Amino acid sequence: PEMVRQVFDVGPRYTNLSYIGEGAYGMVCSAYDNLNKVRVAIKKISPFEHQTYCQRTLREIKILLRFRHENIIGINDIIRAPTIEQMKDVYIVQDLMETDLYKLLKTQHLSNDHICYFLYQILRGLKYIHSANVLHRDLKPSNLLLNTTCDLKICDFGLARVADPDHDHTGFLTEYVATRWYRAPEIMLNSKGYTKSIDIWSVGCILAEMLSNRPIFPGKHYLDQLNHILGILGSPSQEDLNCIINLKARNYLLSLPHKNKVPWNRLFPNADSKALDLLDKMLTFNPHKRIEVEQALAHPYLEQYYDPSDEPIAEAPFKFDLPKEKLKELIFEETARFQP
Ligand SMILES: [N-]=[N+]=NC[C@H]1O[C@@H](n2c(Br)nc3c(N)ncnc32)[C@H](O)[C@@H]1O
Repeated sequence: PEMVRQVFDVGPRYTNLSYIGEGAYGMVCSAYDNLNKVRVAIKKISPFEHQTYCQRTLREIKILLRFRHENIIGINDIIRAPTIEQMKDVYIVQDLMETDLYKLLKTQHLSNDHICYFLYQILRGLKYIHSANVLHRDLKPSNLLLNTTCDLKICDFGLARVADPDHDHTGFLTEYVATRWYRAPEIMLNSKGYTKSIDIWSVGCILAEMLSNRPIFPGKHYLDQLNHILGILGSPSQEDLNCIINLKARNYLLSLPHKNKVPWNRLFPNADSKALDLLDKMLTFNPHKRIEVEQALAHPYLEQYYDPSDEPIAEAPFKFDLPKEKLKELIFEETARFQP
């Protein structure tokens, strides 16, 4: 098998490999697709030793194979051994994307037109995801891929879940949903992250980050995150507190000194006022008052792009959400369509 930086066993269809990046149990390379005569991205995944890894791998594969949308990364092919016994790794082949929003924001200032276009594409993809009754649950710049013409595709559904609002409530300081900086305040207070509003919060954080090239709520650790959120939004209203029945959560908030809201236009003096209005509606403390994806698409900031007839929804929503060996068998089965 061809080697990179580690076995990268993808031939003969895919050749001329170039290292792109790595992970805890995989590696990403670019490669030439000899059938389609174009270069592609290939992700090597080696999840079989660990149950949790098998879970995330199965979620990613099952969701992406079922979704078909311009703003969601597709799976073009899956490479693996012909038998379960011989299967040690799985390679997911995808469209080759020039960069991601994390990398881009490290060195590039976005024009207002780019911010608007990117946000439109994120929400368009998210509308489809939510219409399938699915929560992405880890939206952040590194999970937004971009090609050389700024087409944006949402990736990494390994942490996704089927929405379950009737079972969202939980206690204080227990939950661990999303990546820290993109995590909604309620995750720390009383939410398991089983409602669509969790994703809208993350999009708001991404919007803020596009406006300034710095994360808006840069918590230094899990417990610090709420400090940053409240430091900008200010103290929640009585009405918003009244919505939190859990006493540990409500009393924590009541114990804090009063904090004033910091106006968005002071944080972002160069920003389009319509962007800031939308930002405020996504970064609303009360998840019940928080703007929903279809409302966000219809906001004046996005008027140049908005067209509900060209913002498709899923044909077939997911209706509902085991040892690593069953999981391996399921991954083997889910990937069979691509054999030989
Ligand atoms: N592990 N992982 N490696 C992370 C690197 O792979 C990059 N990457 C991913 Br994930 N998918 C990609 C794709 N379809 N095309 C190009 N680069 C990609 C990503 O931007 C990051 O740089």
